[PDB]
Amino acid sequence: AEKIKINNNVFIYPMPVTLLGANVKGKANLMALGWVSRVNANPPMLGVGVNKSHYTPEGIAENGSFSVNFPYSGMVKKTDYCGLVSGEKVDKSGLFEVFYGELKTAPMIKECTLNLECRVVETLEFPTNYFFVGEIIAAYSEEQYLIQGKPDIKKMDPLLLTMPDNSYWTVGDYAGAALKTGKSLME
Amino acid sequence: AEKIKINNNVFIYPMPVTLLGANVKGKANLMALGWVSRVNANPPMLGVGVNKSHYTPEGIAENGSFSVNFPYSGMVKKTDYCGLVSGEKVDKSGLFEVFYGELKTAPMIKECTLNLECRVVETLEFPTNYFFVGEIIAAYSEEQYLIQGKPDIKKMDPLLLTMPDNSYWTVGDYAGAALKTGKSLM
Ligand SMILES: Cc1cc2nc3c(=O)[nH]c(=O)nc-3n(C[C@H](O)[C@H](O)[C@H](O)COP(=O)(O)O)c2cc1C
Ligand SMILES: Cc1cc2nc3c(=O)[nH]c(=O)nc-3n(C[C@H](O)[C@H](O)[C@H](O)COP(=O)(O)O)c2cc1C
Repeated sequence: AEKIKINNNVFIYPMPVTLLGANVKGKANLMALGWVSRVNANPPMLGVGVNKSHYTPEGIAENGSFSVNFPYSGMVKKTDYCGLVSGEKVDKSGLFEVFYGELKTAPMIKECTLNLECRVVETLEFPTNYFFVGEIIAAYSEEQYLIQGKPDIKKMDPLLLTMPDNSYWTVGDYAGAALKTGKSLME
Repeated sequence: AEKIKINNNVFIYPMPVTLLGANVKGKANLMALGWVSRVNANPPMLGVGVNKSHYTPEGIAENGSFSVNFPYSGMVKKTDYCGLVSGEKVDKSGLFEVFYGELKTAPMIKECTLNLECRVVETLEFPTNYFFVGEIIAAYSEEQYLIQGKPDIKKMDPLLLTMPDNSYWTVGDYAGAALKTGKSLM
């Protein structure tokens, strides 16, 4: 099969599905977020991609903090709703049970399986988006999501996202041991 | 029940599974990469998070270019191999069939399902990792991975990753229409 040139506007296959929390004018906001990735190993840093058109960036700029929150699959609707409406027009502070942590100002979602509380280290600006690089200063889960002290993805049952087809997916079958199977081909 | 604090070195659940391609000293190199995200809508830009201890950043730094390649699930072994061995000591240029694009500087993998050829726009440095921001200037797939010229993830069959438990996963079942199912709560 020959290689075909396609539209340059391609998204990652798949994206994760997260809820991004920020205080904006003292009130908790949440937006749906798929543009999240680790950036730095030590200290542990992630980055978050946010359109300049959204309400959320004002809050992240104000507070220098944000959270990354992982819903389970049964929260699909509330999650999607947070990616359909803006905090500019619609109060999203009441949709979830909100808790705060050490940074005081990054609102986190009680119902989410995992919450990463982040301190803005650097705000990167690109033509249509900010990418807020944050240090993970505290991480929260619950015992029922952990195996040997660490998050277990099957317990979490997180969502996945694909655009512009606009689909949600869940995690499928185990597919091998990472940093392991490749050793089979070594030396 | 109650929230409990766990260790701060937390990865995204799950990560994507990608092969990062660069020329180093005129020779193709590939590493496994889960630290990638889109960073700008228009023009299309992604960012890649790369340890300073790796061989690949030397190549991206030389060339001002790199590629992002999506293996399908049957490629797990060679993919993990690329995440274990460094081009510093082990030549990885022959592991896969390599093709180049418009830039002629960023090596892409024929066997992969989707190849993104990227021009570095901005390079950031953090204490242990570079963060290279690239513009997607060319994107390559095959008819067999496409619906109306658009990648279909089930045809692609890409790998997912979780760490530090170090598990690969594939994609599961359709779970709803994004930017749609949530319309009910309005
Ligand atoms: C599943 C999903 C993922 C999304 N991911 C992002 C993203 O990564 N970055 C972004 O800027 N917008 C993203 N959006 C769109 C925003 O969440 C949406 O416009 C939201 O209403 C912004 O909220 P706000 O105005 O209160 O900040 C996503 C939407 C959906 C439904
Ligand atoms: C599946 C998996 C994902 C990985 N993701 C990243 C990553 O996102 N960033 C990074 O710096 N290293 C990552 N690594 C580690 C590098 O891929 C690995 O150290 C590789 O051997 C580097 O090779 P190089 O020295 O030729 O660049 C990953 C490893 C595995 C197996």
